[PDB]
Amino acid sequence: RIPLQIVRAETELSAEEKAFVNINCMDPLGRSALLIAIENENLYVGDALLYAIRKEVVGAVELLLS
Amino acid sequence: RIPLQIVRAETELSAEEKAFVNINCMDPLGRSALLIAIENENLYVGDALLYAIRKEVVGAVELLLSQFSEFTPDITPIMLAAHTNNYEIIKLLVQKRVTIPRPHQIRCNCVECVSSSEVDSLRHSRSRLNIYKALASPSLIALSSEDPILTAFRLGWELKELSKVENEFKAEYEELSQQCKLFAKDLLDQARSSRELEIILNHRDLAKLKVAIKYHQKEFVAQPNCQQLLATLWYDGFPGWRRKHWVVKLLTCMTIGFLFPMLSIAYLISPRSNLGLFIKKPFIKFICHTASYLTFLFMLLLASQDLHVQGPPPTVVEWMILPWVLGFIWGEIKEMWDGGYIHDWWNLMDFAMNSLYLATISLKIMAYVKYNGSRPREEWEMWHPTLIAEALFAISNILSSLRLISLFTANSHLGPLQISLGRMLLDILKFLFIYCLVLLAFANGLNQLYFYYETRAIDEPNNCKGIRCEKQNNAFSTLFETLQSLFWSVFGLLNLYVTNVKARHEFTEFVGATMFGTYNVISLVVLLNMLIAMMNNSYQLIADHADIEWKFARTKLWMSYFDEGGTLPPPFNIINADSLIQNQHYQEVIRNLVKRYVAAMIRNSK
Amino acid sequence: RMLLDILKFLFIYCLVLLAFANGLNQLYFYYETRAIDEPNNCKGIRCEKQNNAFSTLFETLQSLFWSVFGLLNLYVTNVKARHEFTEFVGATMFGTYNVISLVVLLNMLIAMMNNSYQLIADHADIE
Amino acid sequence: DQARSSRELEIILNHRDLAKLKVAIKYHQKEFVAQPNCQQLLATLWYDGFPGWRRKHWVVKLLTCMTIGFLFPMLSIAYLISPRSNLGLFIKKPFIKFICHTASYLTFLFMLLL
Amino acid sequence: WKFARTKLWMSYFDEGGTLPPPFNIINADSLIQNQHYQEVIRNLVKRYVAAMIRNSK
Ligand SMILES: Cn1c(=O)n(CCCO)c(=O)c2c1nc(Oc1cccc(OC(F)(F)F)c1)n2Cc1ccc(Cl)cc1
Ligand SMILES: Cn1c(=O)n(CCCO)c(=O)c2c1nc(Oc1cccc(OC(F)(F)F)c1)n2Cc1ccc(Cl)cc1
Repeated sequence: RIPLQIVRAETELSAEEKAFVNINCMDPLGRSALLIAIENENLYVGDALLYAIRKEVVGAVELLLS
Repeated sequence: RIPLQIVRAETELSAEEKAFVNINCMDPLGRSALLIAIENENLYVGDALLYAIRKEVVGAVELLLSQFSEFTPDITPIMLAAHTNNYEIIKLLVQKRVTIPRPHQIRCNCVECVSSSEVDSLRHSRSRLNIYKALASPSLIALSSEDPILTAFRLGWELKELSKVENEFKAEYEELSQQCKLFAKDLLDQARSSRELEIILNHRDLAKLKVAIKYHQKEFVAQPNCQQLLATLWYDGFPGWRRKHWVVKLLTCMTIGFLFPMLSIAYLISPRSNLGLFIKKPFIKFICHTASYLTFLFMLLLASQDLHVQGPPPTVVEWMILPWVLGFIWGEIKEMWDGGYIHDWWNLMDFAMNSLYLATISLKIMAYVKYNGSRPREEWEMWHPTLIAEALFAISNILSSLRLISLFTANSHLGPLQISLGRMLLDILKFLFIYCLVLLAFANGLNQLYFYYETRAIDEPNNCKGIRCEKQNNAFSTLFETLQSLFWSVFGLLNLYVTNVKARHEFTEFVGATMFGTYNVISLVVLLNMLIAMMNNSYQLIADHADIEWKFARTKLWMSYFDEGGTLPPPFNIINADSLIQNQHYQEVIRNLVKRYVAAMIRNSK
Repeated sequence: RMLLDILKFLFIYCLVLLAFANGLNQLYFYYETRAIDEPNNCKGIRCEKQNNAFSTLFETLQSLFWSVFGLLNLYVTNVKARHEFTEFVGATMFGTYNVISLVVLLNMLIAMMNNSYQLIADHADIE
Repeated sequence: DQARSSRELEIILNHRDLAKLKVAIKYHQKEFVAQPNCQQLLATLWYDGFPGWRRKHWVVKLLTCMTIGFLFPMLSIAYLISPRSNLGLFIKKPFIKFICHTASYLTFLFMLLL
Repeated sequence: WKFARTKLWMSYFDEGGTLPPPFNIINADSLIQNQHYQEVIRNLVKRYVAAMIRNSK
């Protein structure tokens, strides 16, 4: 058989952080809090402006003044 | 009328359960309660996990902790999760202990590779195809693989070799192989710097590019960033050979061409000097190897500018060619010794043009001894050694200069042609197999009618017989002569009066002219327009991949001048301390590549 | 615009022409006669009876050019001191030249011009 | 396309001897025939005595085909003097019958060239 | 091509012309067989209808 197991596994620091302690909750896909609040138009930043410019303009005016 | 009535009707046990007693109420379409609660995400199970894995992941985590099926009795949850190619479901299922049955091998004849394909042979083939469709998943290779690039190479190879052995199902194995080949390339597209592009190509010297070449990964090679890296090792001493003008390129290439005996006398008397290192850069080595082959062919054109000697001594030019010939015979011994060889169609023209030179020297020596004196050439026998050596020399002079066509892949304009014209040749060779049947049939028919009227070489004017005469005669009197007569009529070089006979019989001459005419119709109006019709369709399907195949071929032409073995042209040819850090950096690069490729493929699923 | 893809095809045909001219002249230059030994005191392939077709390189190139159009007769393969092994080899080299040039390299040019003209007729009104 | 086993693929093709494949051929059902599972079943009746004639090399195929071609008058003299023997049954497999019929037609045309 | 090769194959399956031309001139089960076919057809039609209804997306 071919045993399948996750090679080069990720880190999963805590479980209380799974339901949003650290506010910079990087998920398996590297989606922090702001990335989820930008992908869903719910209105440390890093480069969250590039993720807003690439979808639409509602929060782009918000991240441009904060 | 046609009375319509439900044949092989189903059963409807109760009416109370029509509005949901039995909780396992199978509807007409075999949809139980859980199937309806899964298709509608409302949040005895049987195989309801396979119906959840195949749509989405909300309740898949729920069913993972708690007959008529639409799935074959061999599909495993992990196999179907790999068929669907969803990253989050395959991850959830691989966190636990799941396995996949390893397929034995292409040509397996063990106890169960024969006793399973002799019971069903349908379930076996289907199970094998489903296993290979699960293994060839870009998401099951991303996670659960030490290096996903070598696994993709091996899988593409195994699946390409399986579409040939498995005569049927040839359409699914090629799409699986093209799915692996497209995954191994879309992972190299995610390199952001050049420091992490030389880590991938040098893993375990471009030691991974060679493994890509030996697996025919034409898309991994020919990737823009992989070619922009090879073009810097090629022009090792020409920084910016792409900004120059075509005249400054031509006059700089010809300047290196006219200096090949000087750059080559160094590296023999100064292997570690300034001038001695200038013929180790691959581009200069190329220009010196192809300006040494143009001195061997310009010297073959001079061998025609004292002919009654039965066995003559070698001439000046035949003394000035022998080093080239010996170097070519030697340099082809090593290459077929450092390996197997016949897959390169240029190694047959190169193995036959060196046997003819051997047969030429083996016959001009036999004729130097054993032959003393000089009699007129007008009365030599036809099988005279001096007449056969001078024929083999010309037969090999043709092949020596037909070899300059392999040098076309190096050019951006004539390379894609030479590569696209050589792929239109494998469909000509199978068309020149249909024409042989027609040639042989009509030659049999035309010789069966004309062999009674065969005259002699003396009864004919100028004492000459055959079709290479000024007045062609005896065209269909022998089979070996009928075949040549019918070959030379494709080009219009056979005159019609060869249909007549002396004792003029006007019924057999007409039948013999009608057989020749129907041959002409079949070969020059039917079988010749069909060849154009096929070449038109075969060239349209080729011009799509014409730029990837050319780059794959030019990469192999480049990689042959990167080593040090055959550095010197044929005329002068005969005169674990780091193995873990090198393996640890590759794993970090692979981690980053897989992460950003997954991120780029999830977002793009819209 | 169909002419820039012909000029790069008339570069492949030059290699074939040169290779086969080299091969056909290496075999036939011993039997070069004079302009007087021949009828009507005339030598070459522009004669009524063509002769000395493969005796010079400059003459072999013209002989192989004029065979694309069928204007070179087959009896130019013979020689006076008839050697039936060299005449057959010289006829077989001429025959393989004819196959490569008139059945292979000439249908390929049509196959390319068909594909090059379909991609051109789209922009034919803007150009 | 929905047959899951080979036991229920020979029930369909043998209904009323491949008695339904012949009805498909006589109606020009070019897609019912040429279905991968219908051809994978015919390729095992064709190579009736060559289990795995698809794993072999092309040279081992050629030299095994010409070996049967050069034995067509011996395999055919049996089945006439031994119709129920070991060697007499070797020319009832369809592939060997084919190789013997096309190596007997190549002896009639080589005799016409003579 | 496969339709033509199938007809070329089916011509060597019988026993009539087994021997090449040179030597050429020298209801008990009919109801179970019909009942199994009906079950196979029932299953095929069921799963084809299922795979065709779902596929309409
Ligand atoms: C096969 N064939 C042939 O062999 N001969 C040689 C016999 C003389 O030696 C012929 O003259 C000959 C011939 N087919 C012939 O008619 C064709 C009709 C249509 C197409 C075609 O094909 C193509 F379009 F031309 F390519 C050919 N004709 C001409 C002919 C002669 C007499 C009579 Cl009554 C009627 C027609
Ligand atoms: C290259 N070549 C050649 O040069 N000569 C001249 C020699 C006489 O001087 C030939 O007669 C000659 C020849 N190829 C020949 O068979 C072909 C088969 C298939 C295609 C083809 O190509 C095309 F479809 F026709 F275009 C040619 N034949 C005919 C022949 C002659 C003797 C024998 Cl045993 C077998 C075949």
